[PDB]
Amino acid sequence: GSVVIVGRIILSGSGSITAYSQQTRGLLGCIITSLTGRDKNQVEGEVQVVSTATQSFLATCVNGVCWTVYHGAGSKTLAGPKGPITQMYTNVDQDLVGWQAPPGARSLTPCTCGSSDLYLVTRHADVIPVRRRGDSRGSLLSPRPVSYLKGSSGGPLLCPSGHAVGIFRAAVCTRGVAKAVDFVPVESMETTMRSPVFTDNSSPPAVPQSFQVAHLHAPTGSGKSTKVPAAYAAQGYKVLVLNPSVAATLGFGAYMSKAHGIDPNIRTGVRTITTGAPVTYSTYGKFLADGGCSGGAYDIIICDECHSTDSTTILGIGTVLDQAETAGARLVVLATATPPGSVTVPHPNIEEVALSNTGEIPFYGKAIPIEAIRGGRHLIFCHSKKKCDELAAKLSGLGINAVAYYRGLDVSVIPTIGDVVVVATDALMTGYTGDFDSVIDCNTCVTQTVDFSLDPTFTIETTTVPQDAVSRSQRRGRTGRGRRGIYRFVTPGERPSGMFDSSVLCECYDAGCAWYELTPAETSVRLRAYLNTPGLPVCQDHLEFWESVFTGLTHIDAHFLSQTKQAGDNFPYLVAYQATVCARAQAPPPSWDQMWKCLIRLKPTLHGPTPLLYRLGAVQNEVTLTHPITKYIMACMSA
Amino acid sequence: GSVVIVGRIILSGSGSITAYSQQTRGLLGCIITSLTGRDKNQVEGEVQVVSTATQSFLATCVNGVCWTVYHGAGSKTLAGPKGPITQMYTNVDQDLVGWQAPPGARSLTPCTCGSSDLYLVTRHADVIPVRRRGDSRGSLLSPRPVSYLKGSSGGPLLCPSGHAVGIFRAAVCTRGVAKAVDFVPVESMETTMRSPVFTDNSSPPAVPQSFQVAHLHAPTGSGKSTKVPAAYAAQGYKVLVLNPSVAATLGFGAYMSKAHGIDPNIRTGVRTITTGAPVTYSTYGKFLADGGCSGGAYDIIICDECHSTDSTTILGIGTVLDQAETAGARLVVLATATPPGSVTVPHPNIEEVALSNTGEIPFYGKAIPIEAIRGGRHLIFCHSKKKCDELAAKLSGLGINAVAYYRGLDVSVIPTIGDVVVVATDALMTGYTGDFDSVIDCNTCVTQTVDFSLDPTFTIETTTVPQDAVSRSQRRGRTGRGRRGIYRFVTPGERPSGMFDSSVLCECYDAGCAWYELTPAETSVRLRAYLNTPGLPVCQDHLEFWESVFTGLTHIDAHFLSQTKQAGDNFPYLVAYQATVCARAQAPPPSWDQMWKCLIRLKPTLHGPTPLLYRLGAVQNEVTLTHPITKYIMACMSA
Ligand SMILES: C=C[C@@H]1C[C@@]12NC(=O)[C@@H]1C[C@@H](OC(=O)N3Cc4cccc(F)c4C3)CN1C(=O)[C@@H](NC(=O)[C@@H]1CCCN(C)C1=O)CCCCCCCNc1ccc(F)cc1S(=O)(=O)NC2=O
Ligand SMILES: C=C[C@@H]1C[C@@]12NC(=O)[C@@H]1C[C@@H](OC(=O)N3Cc4cccc(F)c4C3)CN1C(=O)[C@@H](NC(=O)[C@@H]1CCCN(C)C1=O)CCCCCCCNc1ccc(F)cc1S(=O)(=O)NC2=O
Ligand SMILES: [Zn+2]
Ligand SMILES: [Zn+2]
Repeated sequence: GSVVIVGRIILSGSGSITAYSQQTRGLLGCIITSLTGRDKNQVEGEVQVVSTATQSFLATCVNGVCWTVYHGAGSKTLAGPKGPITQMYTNVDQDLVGWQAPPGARSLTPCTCGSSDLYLVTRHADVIPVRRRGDSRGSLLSPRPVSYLKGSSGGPLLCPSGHAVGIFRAAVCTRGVAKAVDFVPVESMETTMRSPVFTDNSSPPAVPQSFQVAHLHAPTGSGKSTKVPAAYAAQGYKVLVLNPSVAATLGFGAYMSKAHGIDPNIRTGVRTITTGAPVTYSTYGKFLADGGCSGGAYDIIICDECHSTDSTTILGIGTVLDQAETAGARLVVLATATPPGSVTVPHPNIEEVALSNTGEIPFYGKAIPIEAIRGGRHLIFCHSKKKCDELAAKLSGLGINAVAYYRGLDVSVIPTIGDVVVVATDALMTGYTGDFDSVIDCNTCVTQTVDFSLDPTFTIETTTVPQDAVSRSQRRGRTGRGRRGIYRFVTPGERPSGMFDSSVLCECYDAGCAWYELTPAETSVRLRAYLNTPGLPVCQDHLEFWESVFTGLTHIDAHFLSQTKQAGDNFPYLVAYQATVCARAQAPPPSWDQMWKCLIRLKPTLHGPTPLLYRLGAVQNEVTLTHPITKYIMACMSA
Repeated sequence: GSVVIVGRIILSGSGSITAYSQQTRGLLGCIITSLTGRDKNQVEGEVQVVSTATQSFLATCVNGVCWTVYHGAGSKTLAGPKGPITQMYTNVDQDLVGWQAPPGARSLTPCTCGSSDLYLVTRHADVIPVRRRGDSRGSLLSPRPVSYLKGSSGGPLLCPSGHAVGIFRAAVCTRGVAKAVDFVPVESMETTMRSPVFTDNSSPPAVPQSFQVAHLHAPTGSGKSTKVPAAYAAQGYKVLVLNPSVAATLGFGAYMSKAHGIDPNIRTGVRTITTGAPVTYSTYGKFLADGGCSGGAYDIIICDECHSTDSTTILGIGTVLDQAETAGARLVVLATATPPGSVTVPHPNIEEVALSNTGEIPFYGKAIPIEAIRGGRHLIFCHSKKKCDELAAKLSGLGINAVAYYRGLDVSVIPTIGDVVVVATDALMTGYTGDFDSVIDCNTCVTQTVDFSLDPTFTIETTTVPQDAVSRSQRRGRTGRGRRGIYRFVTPGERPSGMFDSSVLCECYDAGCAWYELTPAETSVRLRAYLNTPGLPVCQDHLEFWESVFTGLTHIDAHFLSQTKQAGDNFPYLVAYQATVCARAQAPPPSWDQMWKCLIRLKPTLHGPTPLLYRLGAVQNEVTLTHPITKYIMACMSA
């Protein structure tokens, strides 16, 4: 689907800065236009009201380029007269994207006066005075609730003369009140428009003399983890190769022994081998467990699957970026098949067939014909363990050799040879390396989001979301490996890649405390190195907030920490910490869900309201907001 | 737009109760079908997945009728083979709506076994066990979060034999956790299947021997406030006529004097006239101020505009319904042009013209041609005081004679003779009597909603919503009275009439305390009489909750109460009480917005966090959730 112009904000060309909205399309015209990518409507004005099916925001024409926010548009095309217009610019680090404006259309020009008295144009066509405080910051003269500014991103920041100062990107807000605005400066778009549109990162970089951070954007079939380290090693270099998966790590070592005749050093929690070879294959977790970089150990560190937004990868890459120069490394290679802002393109070996309602197996509102899976090795992706169980049971009833695989299950469940239908969650890609005849994708995943809810503090909620380009690629990538494959899907609608939630940062401080004997200040240092490095997945800088939160979570119960860590669920430090305050109060947990099992044995001795620190799921008990830790966490929000 | 079948939930006919979902339409087909009302698709199954543009829910086929919830479907038609199917049944009191099922619809049959082990079918095709506890209630064996059950209303409650027990209507929940389900019993559906096709009450009821509550559903201008009381008075009865508007109340005294030859008693806060006549015209407010019903004063009480969901009307009607029998009244007449579940029908002397983008005056994304309003008397409805000011200023710049009118302005602003463009909010409806050449409607209104947000307690937020059938009728009704009128609109979309928010109940307890020297217990009594009376607008029974809240708001500062009451804003009791808590704890208000003007004489003394009781707007200051009143309000939320 394309981004559709559904209206426009008309700015006054004389006197005071005033604006008015003019709708040009309704929901029907907007949906039709999104599907076709053809918009024959005359585009007028500098500020556009744009829409996707799920979202609405603004776009501004400055110097012939129609600009918007990456968070709203993603890598989507813009519906135009001749059909879909492809993005000319996509800068995930600045959250800015730009399409070539349909010829004739009016543009704003950059401001020359250097004024600090600014005017933000909203989707409501209101002109809000802003005082410039920095390069990308300006303070609202009168604070507005956050909800007032929703849908105004991509809107312009004007000077008194009506020229462009920047594009509205984010709201600087405390407890749901916006007091300042964050914007992309116009001079940044002027730099972008002056520079090369295409960049090359398909071939590995040559080893420089000074320390350097390089990007490697090559397909899974380029051997970023095999051919590339082998090649560097043949050149006589010390190489460390990091990956999120144990299975991937071991398998690449097993490949290098059989194929390239080198027996590498292997470092995983399960298996460690030390041969003294010039190549080491390690997981990010083992690398973090080991204490990260040790002096003069490696020349080149390859961070494979650097698009991965799991807390271990973020913390691992962050560690590499903070320590590598110091430990005498000359090159850091951020390698990935799917960099941020990626658009899934067809694969020559993979036939893609949309799932219809013609079939004997119900699957996500659609159907799977029994012929597509009867005989052969097939992988079906489900968003949850529940769905896996149901689907594998339905298939076993139909005489199909079906197996469910998810977190907490052994990889032996998957037969390595016979006819099989593997029904799995994303847990498969880090647990098993095998490939299949066909892949059936539900096109949905499960994500954790942080909500600064103030009931009393924050909430970490698990949500079902449409898959992004990375998810679609990793999943589809299970088939068509050096042979022909089939990929069947429920929907083609993908979400923008390269962005992650603040709850992922919270997981990094959690892991740092629970597993890596890292103080919140050490973790911040490591994540800062990741944040300040361009070309990696992006996130809101909540580093100081999370650091402050964890800094106060002192004197956790060691026994609860041990249990939560072993159970393997999300948040072992926060769960153990909430249990610690409960146990010490002889108070029951927020609920009796599996999350709070470490308290089951104490159940007959637990009474009263819960000293609630934060919300990690449903709270079925009465709560008390009087605990000093709750007051501490509340004080962290109001900074 | 029509309600569209977008999918189906397929139930097992053998063994254990299992279900699966099957989508039949995408967003495009759904939107097209909604517009046309034509659905040629085959209707397989008993449970349907239905959708409007804004909402999705379920519908179940029972005894040839396809049933759903009023809150979901309103009075909307269902898209069918021959075009839009009009509702056969609309019972707002039960929240049940029914259309005649198309061919192919296999209907479930009512349960005969009388089992208490029930099974709720969700939109996620999950079969949830429920234990029947009453006629319309059942408890969930394992509590589920509220968000899990959203979109499942109109879904069936099945017995172990797969028969229909009732349809899922509402969730019984505490702090966002659903612990029980409220359902329409299947027997109450056959009671609806009995209800008349016309239900005639277009004519006033004859006075009965015993006390009775009658409904009068007649058009505006049909003399429900004039001919009907005069007719009863001629028979020798004492008549009280109640209205929400002072302007209407005064107006009726002039018409009745000149036309029906009766100089009536007039009772308003502004003006009271006592002639000793057998007819009295009073506002609901004055009636409440007077102490309500006094013994043997009236024989007939007419509650005009009984569709009005303002706190005064609800409290006024409630007072009448609780006191009338006792005070010796023989008849209570609930009169309205727009009863709950009303659908706006064409008016014979009103030409309706959709606004386009062809015009010189911007108006809500559309445009007003200057010729439509230059000369003549016109009324333009805006959703806010802000929009009125802007529009009246834009028109005055174009040499038009424009005037803005809203709450807190004197009605003298409107010229009674002369070319004029009145730019007004719904405040006009109660302030001004008159008729216009044309009406231009923005089709949106402002409503207050209560959010049980737990940050720490509840929130009363102002929101913009699409207008309902009552709003559209009252607004359009300002033209076409005794002369050809024109009605111009932004959108045809109208939401369901006859339902109101729990914050309206909160306003009743507020008014009871602030103005009517009514204890929370007295208010509850009066509102219960309104709730338990069928045929009136419906609401969630939160009387005990609000009563308990206000009961704890003890020893308010009389001076703050006086100040808030005099300013004329929304919750004078809640504002004054929060100020009282601030002044006493010597802390600043939640913000320095006009809402907290009363605490200005204390601005230098008050410092620290705010002892926050509830949220009435934006909170810019630090908060403390330790105040005993906050803990009291929090304890009230638990049931
Ligand atoms: C309140 C109105 C704001 C203008 C607004 N923008 C946002 O929400 C953005 C989105 C999200 O930000 C991002 O994704 N990024 C990516 C990114 C990359 C580089 C630099 C950046 F600043 C950002 C910000 C959080 N936002 C923010 O502004 C957030 N604040 C911050 O990021 C701040 C800014 C200062 C630095 N730090 C640390 C922050 O936390 C406040 C979040 C308000 C909740 C609403 C989120 C829904 N937004 C949304 C989501 C999807 C869409 F397709 C369109 C929209 S929108 O509706 O079109 N967005 C907006 O209108
Ligand atoms: C969450 C699952 C629940 C089944 C569900 N139902 C509701 O939300 C209903 C809506 C609203 O209720 C009503 O409007 N009515 C109208 C009405 C008239 C007469 C008798 C009645 F019982 C009702 C109930 C509050 N609801 C409720 O259930 C609420 N609870 C109560 O009313 C309870 C029940 C017991 C008595 N008291 C006092 C209550 O407060 C819980 C509030 C949940 C937040 C709102 C969710 C969105 N609702 C919504 C709005 C518009 C739509 F078109 C469709 C939906 S939906 O998504 O289709 N709704 C549902 O699926
Ligand atoms: Zn300038
Ligand atoms: Zn039965």
